Amino acid sequence: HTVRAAGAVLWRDATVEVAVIHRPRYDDWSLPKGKLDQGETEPVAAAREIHEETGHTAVLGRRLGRVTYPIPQGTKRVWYWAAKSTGGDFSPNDEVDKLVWLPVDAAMDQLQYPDDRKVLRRFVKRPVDTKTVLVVRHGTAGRRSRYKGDDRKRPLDKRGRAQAEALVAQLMAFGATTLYAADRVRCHQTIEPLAQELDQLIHNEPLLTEEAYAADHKAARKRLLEIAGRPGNPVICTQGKVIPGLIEWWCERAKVRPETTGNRKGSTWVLSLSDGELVGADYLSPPDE
Ligand SMILES: [Mg+2]
Ligand SMILES: [Mg+2]
Ligand SMILES: [Mg+2]
Repeated sequence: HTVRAAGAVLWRDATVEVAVIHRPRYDDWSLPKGKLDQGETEPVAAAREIHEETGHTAVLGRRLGRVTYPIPQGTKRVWYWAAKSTGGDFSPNDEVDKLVWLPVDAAMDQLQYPDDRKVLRRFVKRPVDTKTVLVVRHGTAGRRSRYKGDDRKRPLDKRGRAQAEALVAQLMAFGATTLYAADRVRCHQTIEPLAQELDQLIHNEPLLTEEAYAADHKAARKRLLEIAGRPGNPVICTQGKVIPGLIEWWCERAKVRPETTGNRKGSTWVLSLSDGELVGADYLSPPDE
């Protein structure tokens, strides 16, 4: 088996301080992480584990890489995020008995595992006070038909409806506040469960269908940057042919390396921006993968 886990560098203002935890099971100093519970995706598991271990709520930002090691059960795979504390404070729990807030240099010395230190080096390499654009490929929606129009009305299938419900907690982990969808039923439907959770309208985006993208790709780019520039953390749901065109373009101009790549239905690209520049592009699997 591969056990799936998630962790973070939890940080707050003043340079910046990060949280290092102490665990009595091993008498060690490390970054918060834990295992995914049933039906959870990594971002959710990170936020939960940060709250359980540290007492802090937080909003995830840039992904900071992956750590993999053997365990009795097989292999543990831990994905890490940068996480801005949004409040709270620590008190001892069974897993974690002490927590210290340390500037990065002092954290680096406090952390006993080389793999943690590597994560913290990734954290400091780029800005961490970022805003976030969440580009989502619509969920599964059955078969393309022979009628012209790119099936404007074709709905999510059962699996896709489930993928949409699963996205809510995942997108909320990144502080999603505003909703945008290409002018296709299946794109809207994929973020309607989030819309219900936030109680918010979805802005329709005819410039971001595959049709419009091909006819005027420059209009789509311009619109994406417009959406990105507004306050808040926008969710933009679009189609398969649009996404790589836009992401690959934006990564190449910003000199951003995506550590993973894909484009499955119900996947999310977490785009981190600092000062309006892209500093990260993180591909997340569909929640039922
Ligand atoms: Mg833990
Ligand atoms: Mg834990
Ligand atoms: Mg746990």
